[PDB]
Amino acid sequence: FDVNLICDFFLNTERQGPGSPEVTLKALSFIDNLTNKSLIADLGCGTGGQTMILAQHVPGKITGIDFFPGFIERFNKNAEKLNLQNRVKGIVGSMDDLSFEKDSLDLIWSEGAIYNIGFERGLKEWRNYLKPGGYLAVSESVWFTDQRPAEIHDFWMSAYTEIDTVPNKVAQIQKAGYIPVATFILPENCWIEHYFAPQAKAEEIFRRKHAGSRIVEELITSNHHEAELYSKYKAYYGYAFFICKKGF
Ligand SMILES: CC/C(C)=C\Cc1cccc(O)c1O
Repeated sequence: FDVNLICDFFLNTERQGPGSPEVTLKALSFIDNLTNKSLIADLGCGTGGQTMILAQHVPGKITGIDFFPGFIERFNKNAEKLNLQNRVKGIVGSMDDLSFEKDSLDLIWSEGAIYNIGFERGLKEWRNYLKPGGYLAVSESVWFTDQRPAEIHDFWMSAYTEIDTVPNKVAQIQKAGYIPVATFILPENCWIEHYFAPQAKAEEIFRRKHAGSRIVEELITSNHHEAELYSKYKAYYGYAFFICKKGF
């Protein structure tokens, strides 16, 4: 239950990281090679929230993959409420131990999840599953400037060491063999209105239900710390969307 308790929390939240419906569609506005015969993959799909948004604005089949059964379960449940389970199926797997036929995907999606496998690594390894001239759309943590207060910098150095500046993320994408077709930083309501805000609302009902659990206490204490650091340093970092096209 140590792991499930955390998954259980996010099932009562909008998303697990910065993002919003408008941003997912804006990122999508840059993919122009989709058709009924397209094969799309959402890696680290989570509860599939942004997956349903795609499946409603683009033709083709979508396969969500995520490490936690609990998320994949809700993912399919929701997929069924929208009568989409026919072209949108959830599956439990790992971003590194994938089994996609080489050069079979037209689009690889992944919002706030590539940090698990690593930015550069994802680029390198995921490129193999994309058809030549395919699209990889990911949102990642970025530095807005080359200089940051010690506090916010050390914080990221303790969580995600690969957080870099946009120039460097873009450089890597090209080095990996893609063309940086579209890159943009997420707006702030992607952190407040659609993430931290709805998160807080749940923190209350949730904490009482599992009163005493140190796991849930640690979590809530982290959330507030994160939301706090963002209001105090939101001018030094954020989330950016990278739409990369396979080259060669
Ligand atoms: C499960 C604990 C860990 C693997 C994930 C925590 C985490 C790390 C980096 C960025 C994220 O937004 C995020 O929620």
